Amino acid sequence: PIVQNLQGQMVHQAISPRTLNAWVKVVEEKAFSPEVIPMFSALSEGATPQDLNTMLNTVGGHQAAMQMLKETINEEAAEWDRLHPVHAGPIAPGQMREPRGSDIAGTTSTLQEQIGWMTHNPPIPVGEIYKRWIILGLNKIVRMY
Ligand SMILES: Cc1ccc(NC(=O)NCCSCc2ccc(CN(C)C)o2)cc1Cl
Ligand SMILES: [Cl-]
Ligand SMILES: [Zn+2]
Ligand SMILES: [Zn+2]
Repeated sequence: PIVQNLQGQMVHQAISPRTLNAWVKVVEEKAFSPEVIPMFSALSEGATPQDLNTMLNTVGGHQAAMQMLKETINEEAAEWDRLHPVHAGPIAPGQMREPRGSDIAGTTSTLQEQIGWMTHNPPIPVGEIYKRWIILGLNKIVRMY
């Protein structure tokens, strides 16, 4: 995740193993319950897309639900691309590129790119956008029970 230190410096840290442990244990108990969503949010403050994928990777023990979640993510990514069809290059040299859907979902962007977006002034909040997609997916599943 990205944390803000006392001088206002944004600092990246790898995801905590204790956070992953808690997430797995949560999901063991509340997998198809509405509580899984606020628990996911509670455990992903400042998360990068890479962090979120690491979290999802740890609970990949149920195809039907994870398959549903991945389908929702792909749907939301396609929708992003429809609203933001990316350009061949950035506006000028030195500028970051605008993220595609797969950049937001962390499959075609590097951690360094994610950090660059998230620590931009103001932030290009790719972790929060991805979180929204994941939450839409989790909501589908709890309805799917
Ligand atoms: C969102 C999410 C929620 C949960 C999980 N994992 C798990 O549920 N593992 C335990 C498996 S339950 C077993 C199960 C399969 C089907 C049914 C219900 N049928 C009888 C309708 O009952 C992963 C994600 Cl990604
Ligand atoms: Cl990376
Ligand atoms: Zn452009
Ligand atoms: Zn800028």
